[PDB]
Amino acid sequence: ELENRALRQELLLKNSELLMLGQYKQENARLRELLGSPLRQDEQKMVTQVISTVNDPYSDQVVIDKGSVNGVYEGQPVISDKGVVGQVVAVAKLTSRVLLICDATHALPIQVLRNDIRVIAAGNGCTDDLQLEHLPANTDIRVGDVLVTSGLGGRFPEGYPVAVVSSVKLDTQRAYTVIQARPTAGLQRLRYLLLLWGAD
Amino acid sequence: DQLELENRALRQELLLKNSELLMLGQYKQENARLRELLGSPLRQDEQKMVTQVISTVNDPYSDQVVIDKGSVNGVYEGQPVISDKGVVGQVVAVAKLTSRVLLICDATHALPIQVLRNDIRVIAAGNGCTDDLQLEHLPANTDIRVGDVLVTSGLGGRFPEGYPVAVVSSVKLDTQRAYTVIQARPTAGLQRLRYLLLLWGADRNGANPMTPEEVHRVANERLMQM
Ligand SMILES: [Cl-]
Ligand SMILES: [Cl-]
Repeated sequence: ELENRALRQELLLKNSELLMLGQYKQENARLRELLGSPLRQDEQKMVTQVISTVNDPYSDQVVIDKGSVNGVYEGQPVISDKGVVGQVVAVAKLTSRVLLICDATHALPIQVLRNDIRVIAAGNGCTDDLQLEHLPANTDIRVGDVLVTSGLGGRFPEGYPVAVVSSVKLDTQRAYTVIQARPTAGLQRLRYLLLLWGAD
Repeated sequence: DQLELENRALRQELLLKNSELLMLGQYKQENARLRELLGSPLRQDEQKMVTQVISTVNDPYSDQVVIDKGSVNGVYEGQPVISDKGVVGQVVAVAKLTSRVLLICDATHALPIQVLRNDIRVIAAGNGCTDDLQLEHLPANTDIRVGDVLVTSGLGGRFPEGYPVAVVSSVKLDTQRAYTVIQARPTAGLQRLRYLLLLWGADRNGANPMTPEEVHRVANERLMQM
């Protein structure tokens, strides 16, 4: 079982990153004090496993092994190690269905890490990248830009990675920029996910 | 068969730690923005409260934003909003938990300012947020110069005195109409707003409006801690 130590060393490698995170979180708390703002509070998190995909050919959903008896709620965010995966759309008592962010009925408010541009990112089917709202011609948004949740829908906590801009194209005829972004989370062959609750 | 059981615990541990590290990029930028706002040159008797723009009012005819503070937080109509670099605008409509803010580059926004160099006082009006501010037409014999720094005069009873507003960007004599046309570039960024400070001024209950000299000295004091 080489997998035991492969996991152990990947965990060891996270330490310098985790220490750096600690410093950022402490500084953030100091800054929010000085500016009279309430401190950030950690989310509560719960590991969940994908049982199956919904074999609906027109919707991209998976079933997870947690439900109302575990406190799952409609609209609750779901993430993986690499980023946002989706949200809970239907809760049974032991299981729940999660709509994936690349589903065409899924839309998420996001922000560009680099320069704070805010825009909705909508799914277009999990065969394609996410589609941002059309932006003005002179918008400074770049392939490679990291898109994180803005929280402005009151649904997702602000700051989790969603996607990396993959395409920025000017439509000279119609005078706007067309932007697509590729999710950072793997959205195929899912196993373990995290449900998040904001603190109360 | 605890060996496999241990590796599921390890993978779960790794999932949780990775989910923590996902926040790193956000904290880097967030701490940066908050540290900038901390540079705001406030006076001792002045209170501040950070607030977040939670959207821009979709209107091609008005440059307004919505912020995440309201009457519950002590926000009042006509209250200034600032960045560390300049006046951003003022609260025009207060709800319970949110408020609407008029940016100083909106055509319906004007505020009285004072030239730092020589104490000249004049109204600076917005001309739409694609353009610089417009000073009101002045006599041809006005010594205002490109590069002059404009700060709040407080003459409207709205804005604490001596805070940066703009830098004069164009001075042009229209010899036919016989006045000086002057534009000024706001010193605060007015695009892609995120964090701002709501500002409460010090109480001056019966006090007379500040003299040009007092405003100049307050302005220089603010600029010394920048
Ligand atoms: Cl949201
Ligand atoms: Cl005023």
